[PDB]
Amino acid sequence: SDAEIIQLVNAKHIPAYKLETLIETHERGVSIRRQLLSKKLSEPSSLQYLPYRDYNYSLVMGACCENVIGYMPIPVGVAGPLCLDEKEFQVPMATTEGCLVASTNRGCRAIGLGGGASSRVLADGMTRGPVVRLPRACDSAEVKAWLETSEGFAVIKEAFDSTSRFARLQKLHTSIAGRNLYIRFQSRSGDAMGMNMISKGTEKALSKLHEYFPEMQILAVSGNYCTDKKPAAINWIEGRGKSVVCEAVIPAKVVREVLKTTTEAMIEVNINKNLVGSAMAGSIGGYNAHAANIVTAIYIACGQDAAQNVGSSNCITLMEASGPTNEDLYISCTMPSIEIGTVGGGTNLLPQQACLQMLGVQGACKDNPGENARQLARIVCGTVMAGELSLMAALAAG
Amino acid sequence: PRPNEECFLSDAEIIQLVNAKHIPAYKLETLIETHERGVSIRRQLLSKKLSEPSSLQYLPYRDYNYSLVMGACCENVIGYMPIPVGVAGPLCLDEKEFQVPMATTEGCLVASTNRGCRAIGLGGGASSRVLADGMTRGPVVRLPRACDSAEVKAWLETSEGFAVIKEAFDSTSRFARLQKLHTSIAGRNLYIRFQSRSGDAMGMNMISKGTEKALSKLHEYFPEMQILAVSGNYCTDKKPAAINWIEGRGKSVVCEAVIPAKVVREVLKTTTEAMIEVNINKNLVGSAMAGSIGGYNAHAANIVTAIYIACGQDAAQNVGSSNCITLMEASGPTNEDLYISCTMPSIEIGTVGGGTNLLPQQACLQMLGVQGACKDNPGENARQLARIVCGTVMAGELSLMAALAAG
Amino acid sequence: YKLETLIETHERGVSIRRQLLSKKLSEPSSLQYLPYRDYNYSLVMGACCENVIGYMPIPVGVAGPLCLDEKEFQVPMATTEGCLVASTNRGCRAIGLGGGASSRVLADGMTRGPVVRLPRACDSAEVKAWLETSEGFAVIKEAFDSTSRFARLQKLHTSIAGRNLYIRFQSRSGDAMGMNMISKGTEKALSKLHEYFPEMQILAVSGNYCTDKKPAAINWIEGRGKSVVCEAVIPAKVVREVLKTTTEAMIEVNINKNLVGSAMAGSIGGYNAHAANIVTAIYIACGQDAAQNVGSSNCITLMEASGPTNEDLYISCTMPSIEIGTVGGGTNLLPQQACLQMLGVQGACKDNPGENARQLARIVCGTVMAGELSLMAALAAG
Amino acid sequence: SDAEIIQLVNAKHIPAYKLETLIETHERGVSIRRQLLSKKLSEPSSLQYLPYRDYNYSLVMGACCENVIGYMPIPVGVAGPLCLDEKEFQVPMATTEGCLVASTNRGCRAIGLGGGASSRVLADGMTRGPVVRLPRACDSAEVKAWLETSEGFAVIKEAFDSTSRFARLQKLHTSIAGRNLYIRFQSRSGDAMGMNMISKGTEKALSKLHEYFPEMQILAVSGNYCTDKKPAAINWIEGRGKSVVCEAVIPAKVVREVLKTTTEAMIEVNINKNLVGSAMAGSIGGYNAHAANIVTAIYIACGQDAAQNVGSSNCITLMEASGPTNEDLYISCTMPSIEIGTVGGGTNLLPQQACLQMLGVQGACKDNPGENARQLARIVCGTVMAGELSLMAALAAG
Ligand SMILES: CC(C)c1nc(N(C)S(C)(=O)=O)nc(-c2ccc(F)cc2)c1CC[C@@H](O)C[C@@H](O)CC(=O)O
Ligand SMILES: CC(C)c1nc(N(C)S(C)(=O)=O)nc(-c2ccc(F)cc2)c1CC[C@@H](O)C[C@@H](O)CC(=O)O
Ligand SMILES: CC(C)c1nc(N(C)S(C)(=O)=O)nc(-c2ccc(F)cc2)c1CC[C@@H](O)C[C@@H](O)CC(=O)O
Ligand SMILES: CC(C)c1nc(N(C)S(C)(=O)=O)nc(-c2ccc(F)cc2)c1CC[C@@H](O)C[C@@H](O)CC(=O)O
Ligand SMILES: Nc1ncnc2c1ncn2[C@@H]1O[C@H](COP(=O)(O)OP(=O)(O)O)[C@@H](O)[C@H]1O
Ligand SMILES: Nc1ncnc2c1ncn2[C@@H]1O[C@H](COP(=O)(O)OP(=O)(O)O)[C@@H](O)[C@H]1O
Ligand SMILES: Nc1ncnc2c1ncn2[C@@H]1O[C@H](COP(=O)(O)OP(=O)(O)O)[C@@H](O)[C@H]1O
Repeated sequence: SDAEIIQLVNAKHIPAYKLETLIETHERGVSIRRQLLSKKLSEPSSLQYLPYRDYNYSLVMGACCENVIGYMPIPVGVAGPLCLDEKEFQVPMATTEGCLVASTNRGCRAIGLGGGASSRVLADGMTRGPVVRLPRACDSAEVKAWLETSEGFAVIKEAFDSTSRFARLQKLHTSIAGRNLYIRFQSRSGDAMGMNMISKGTEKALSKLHEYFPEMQILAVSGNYCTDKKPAAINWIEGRGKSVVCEAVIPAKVVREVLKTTTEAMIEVNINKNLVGSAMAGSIGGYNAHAANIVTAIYIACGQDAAQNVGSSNCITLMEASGPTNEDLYISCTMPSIEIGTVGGGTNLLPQQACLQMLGVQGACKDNPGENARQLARIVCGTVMAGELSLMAALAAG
Repeated sequence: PRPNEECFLSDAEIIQLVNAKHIPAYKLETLIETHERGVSIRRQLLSKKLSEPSSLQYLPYRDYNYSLVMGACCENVIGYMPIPVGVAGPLCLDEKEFQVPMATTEGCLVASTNRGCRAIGLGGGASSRVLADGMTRGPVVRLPRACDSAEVKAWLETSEGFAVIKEAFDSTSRFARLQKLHTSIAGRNLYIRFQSRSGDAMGMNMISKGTEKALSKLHEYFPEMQILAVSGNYCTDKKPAAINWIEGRGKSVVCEAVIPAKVVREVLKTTTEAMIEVNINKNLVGSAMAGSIGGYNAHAANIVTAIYIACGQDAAQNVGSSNCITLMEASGPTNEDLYISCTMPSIEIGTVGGGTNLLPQQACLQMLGVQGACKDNPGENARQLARIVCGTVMAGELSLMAALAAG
Repeated sequence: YKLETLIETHERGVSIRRQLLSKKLSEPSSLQYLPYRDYNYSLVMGACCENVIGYMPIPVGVAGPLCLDEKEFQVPMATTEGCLVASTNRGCRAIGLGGGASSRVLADGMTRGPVVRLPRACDSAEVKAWLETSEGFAVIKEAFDSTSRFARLQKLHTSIAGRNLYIRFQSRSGDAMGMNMISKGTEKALSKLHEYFPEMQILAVSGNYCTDKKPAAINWIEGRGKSVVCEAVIPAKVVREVLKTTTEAMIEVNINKNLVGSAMAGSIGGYNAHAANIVTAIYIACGQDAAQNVGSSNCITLMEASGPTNEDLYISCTMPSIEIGTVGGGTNLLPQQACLQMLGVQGACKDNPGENARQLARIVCGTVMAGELSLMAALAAG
Repeated sequence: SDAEIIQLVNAKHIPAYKLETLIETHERGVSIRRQLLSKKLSEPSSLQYLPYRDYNYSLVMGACCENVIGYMPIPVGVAGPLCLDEKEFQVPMATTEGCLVASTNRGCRAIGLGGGASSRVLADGMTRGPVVRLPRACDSAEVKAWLETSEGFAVIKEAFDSTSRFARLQKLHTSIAGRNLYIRFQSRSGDAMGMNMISKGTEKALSKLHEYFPEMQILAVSGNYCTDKKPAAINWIEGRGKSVVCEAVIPAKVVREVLKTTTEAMIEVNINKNLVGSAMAGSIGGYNAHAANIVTAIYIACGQDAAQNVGSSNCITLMEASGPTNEDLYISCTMPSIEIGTVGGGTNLLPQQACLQMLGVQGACKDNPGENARQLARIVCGTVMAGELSLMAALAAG
């Protein structure tokens, strides 16, 4: 009985968050936690409109969230078709911002009428940047030099790669700050975003390094040199996750008819807003109009870590006069740090798997590991370009 | 399936009609009785275009209030995405207790934040202050020459020129109160940063309306001025920028607490000394080595994002809203207690408008006691929400830093 | 270093200091080619340098005439980089043939950004709010301005980091670069603030929030010292004949190097080709603090197609933080005063203080634009 | 004859700079240029105090400066001894800032009394970052991938390495912006700062690349991706020229007696000024008190390119409690991008060679090429640390 389970908890016997570790069902656990919580609110009827029934909590519990009191529905709209690399995509966008999906759809239209967009993945590798300390700067310098010898690296790479199937440690980037040493480990991770995997590899690699340098202190597995979820020039300059570039040419006629402006006006707005304005504002990596809007909408729809829009949104949007008469619009978007995955985390949930299926990238790519994640990154970059096209045209037209 | 001329009806018939008269899918809301069937039909149309027609099987869409969404929050709707909502608390802040809703799919985040809240509560709670409040829009205009743009800048800096602009700006809404103007010249280009409070609304739309009218007025004084774009990226909205870090955008907030040494050992499993050492070398030195502007924290974006999604905020705004510098130092008689503070200069937030107009997110705002407009004191609900965000970020910083220091 | 505190002649003290030093060198004959004789050490001693062992001669070249704001300037440039003066001179030529350049000073105010601490963040917030009120500012201004006839406090920009409070004081300073003057005003203003908030601890008169001699977005965004903009239009014919290239090629190089390249490199304020070269050469020649080229060099160079045929080159250079002065420091020495006289800006402008320093800042911006023009043409031609 | 040269030049409109080729002696050509110039000044007697006589213009002409009208004397002071890596240095500083030499000397004293400082060169390599363009982003991506293959690199390295003896192409860091491709070439350069040498190598390497990709357009030999003389995160994160770290421990007694403060006060000032203050100001690389002051003074004295203090001054100064009682001051300075040389440019002049000799690093190192330049970089970092120590103490003291 609910009432007596509530009475049993209000006897200080069970901590509110320890409900599923007792109640014979998930949804009922959620229901009781809600009742307990309501008594603590200045307005006990607050949760009335927060849904919770008929949701598959099995996949959520012990994997995606804790102290669950329900779920938050985010409207999902569709933008497309997105003509990219000779394929057509119907892009799911979870958002509460009016006109965003419509504007992106218009961008997609202009691209399709232009013969489509092309994209390339330039680099792939998630990172973790721990910070270690030596007794002296002279010692940290010795460690840095050691890590730079082919033998020292092979040893570290062996330890790193030995923690998982996908741990393939690439180049190692190090930076010294006195006796501190920041080490940026970079590795592919199949179709997973890879933070957990890279962390495991990093911990074992640091153990191995410790055998060679017993005086080394592991201060933190993350010394903010990754850099994860904080703006940083290092991600912009070296990339993090997937580095992608996309491009398209919009015929003058399409710019006039679909976008309601001219190539010349677009170019002038892009230079003075996305380049000069961002420069005047002191931006590192924010040379675009609204890439974060598109990245965020797709991330939420596809079960990505939305907090990662911080670095994933880095983007430089470039526009140029093209064609016989210099009236056609050449556009490109370069995104050096798209942190994305199609396996793990929120991608394990069914509704988000549905959005990934819609794009044909759900789960692991059996025949070619990482291909689904790479495809998703290309789709993001292409949709960002469609969004940039549309909003820039609107700003150009006034 | 009836012939098209004969063709409220049958699904297959609407589809056959749609295909034939080539009606775009998004116009379905204005062609079908219920909203739900509108999406149902769009889903069916879409499924035929997918390499795997059964893709949408697990994407929910039934029994959702689309009335509030249509023509306001989203277009081409094919359903909704459920994000798990967890609760962290109580958060003892400014002598009140908050139960904080967090929408996320990252395991252990809610649990970790809850631990942080616990440590704070056992320490006597946290205190916070709103330092500044004002959303911005930074349009770019052009004059024929740099000499002319300089003239405009100087004019905008005279008390009379400003009053004129402020009058035009303020005439657009009750809450539109032009605070100040920061201008910057790049040759003949002139970037003008308009800043104004906006009641309890995040305020982008309102500030934009005010900016357009103010630019019209400015145009009367300088007919040769060309309005290149209502946003010249000088706001700066949704892109990382030093200007938001240095001047603030939306709400600037600071939060602080002192964690007793005993609580650091027992709840956080570490020492004040270890925490301090990790904070300095990760949040300060590490962020400096990585070339960060505004990212002097461990994971403020995780907390900001989770609360934003739960409360109907614009999640894309976590880009600048997440700016934060986390500081830690020895406190107390024995210098063994942990003093901690989080300073967030640019929290873009609102409790009225946008996604906050939807019922499920209004529920999360009600849970915090900040839903909608504050009748008695306009903007107070939005300011309270910003303080809550900064306080929860501090709880999250406390917990994650402890785990990093510890093992 | 106490030699001129004892001995009679300055030149002798230097000879002796050299002798003493000589004993400690692994090559005592090294000082052989370091000059020291016949130099006026009187002005240097106790003002510009200590432990003096001589002087370092830097070649001074001349670029000009620089046609700026309907005047012509012969610009002195101290440098050891070959072709720099020649390249800048070519830039000046192109500008002169284009009808000259125009410039405007947009802002003027040196800064000092001390860091203070309160017991709690709640207290530092209280101090910030007090500082933003008209009465609070008036008293701090009253205190700041009482230290000098030239010190006039313009505004205050404050920033909180928990219980720390960074306060950026900004004030004009006549024709002086103004660091010393602003520091004096800041110390007195902080004393006054302390009377209102006794629990406040003055951690450092400079908390790096000024920001002096370190790259910082704050100087780029708010300006520091003099903010200046310069512009000119170069006729298509002049671009072809003097610069050996086309307007179209120049524009393409400027966008992809100065804008896109600097963006890819993660630059804050470095959207130019080589402004530091010009700033440094003029600073050394004119007795400025050369270490200040760090922020003084901030610059965004922009190029556009201009004219009826859209074949003429429009160019502009915007420099938000030129830290400069024509009185004090190295400007007190005769050789550098000679370079300032050459420009007609030596010493204080008695009638309107600040005018000589403002004129010098315009000259720097104009010369930087001449240098940008020439080097970009050379990069575009290839 | 003097006055007759004037009439001739004015009569044929012979450019002043051409005087060198005209006259015989260098000084007479300078004397005449001054006379010509004086007639054009609002105050003809302006040059009265600008020296020009008895200076060796032979080395300057056609190498260091043009349109010469004299020389500017900068006072040279000495700070030392600087106890670094078990050696003692007498450091020449050219400056007009009062108390700078005195303050730096005090810093040196505290270090000496602490048993000296230790330093290490972490990396060495000057750079040039040209920008090239391909017709499409898909093509620039192809070029990037090609440059990353071991065969493509070897080919480029061969072409680069063939322009000089010291040209040893280390690595390549590439970055795409749509159809633009920025390529950062990095190479050691013996004891020379290396800009000219690296530029030569870059031009030839770009020619070779053009043979493989005929559609590639070389937009500019420097696309600002080097980055030379402009502030940039890339130099901070990847280094440029010499990356150096220096450290020392100052006994508590020495901190009290020589520096007039406490270790605790120093530490508090360093954290809140050099770390937090610089962070609040939005600095990239400026986590120090006044490294630029020391870099500039030494650069001018030693014939370095003073405009390079822009990036050479990047520095992070760190302080912490050390010793048994935790009362001694540990200090370190890390400078990732010291652009320096002991051969070429202004180092070819005698007075500056004198300052380099004073340090024992003048010219090339026959047996260990680059050693003199590396030694000079360590000296700069060590002196910057002495300057940081002293000024921080005075700020801490009040
Ligand atoms: C529905 C959206 C796409 C959006 N749509 C439109 N349009 C008029 S539209 C539907 O035709 O594409 N306009 C703005 C808009 C943007 C800036 C502005 F000043 C006024 C209006 C935004 C606003 C977009 C906002 O999220 C980000 C934007 O602020 C970033 C920036 O440019 O700085
Ligand atoms: C559940 C979360 C809070 C999280 N929790 C924990 N814990 C062990 S916990 C549950 O005690 O708070 N640890 C990490 C973690 C962080 C860094 C690391 F190297 C390994 C693991 C993260 C990871 C959090 C991640 O999203 C952001 C993080 O990457 C930011 C950064 O510090 O750079
Ligand atoms: C005499 C000088 C002005 C100089 N002159 C010339 N010329 C060809 S010139 C005399 O005709 O103006 N070219 C370079 C030069 C510049 C970049 C290059 F890759 C190769 C050569 C420099 C070199 C310039 C150097 O100081 C700064 C420069 O590196 C800044 C940058 O553009 O990144
Ligand atoms: C003679 C010098 C070493 C110098 N010396 C001294 N001293 C008191 S001293 C001679 O004992 O070392 N003090 C300052 C000084 C510094 C900051 C201040 F607010 C007031 C005075 C400077 C000023 C130094 C200046 O060039 C750089 C400095 O501004 C960088 C910064 O700290 O931001
Ligand atoms: N509600 C919407 N949903 C999706 N796309 C939309 C929507 N409204 C406009 N668009 C986009 O804008 C384009 C045309 O816009 P417009 O000329 O305003 O006509 P309309 O809005 O009636 O379709 C469409 O082709 C489509 O890409
Ligand atoms: N599943 C969870 N949901 C919410 N909060 C949790 C959860 N697990 C732990 N916490 C938080 O972390 C704190 C630590 O609890 P636990 O890990 O059981 O260790 P301990 O028993 O040593 O306190 C709890 O007080 C609570 O605030
Ligand atoms: N040694 C120099 N000193 C000063 N200016 C020079 C020098 N050499 C060239 N210049 C400048 O550079 C421009 C180019 O002239 P020059 O070098 O003769 O080449 P060109 O044959 O292309 O005209 C001239 O306008 C002149 O002002």
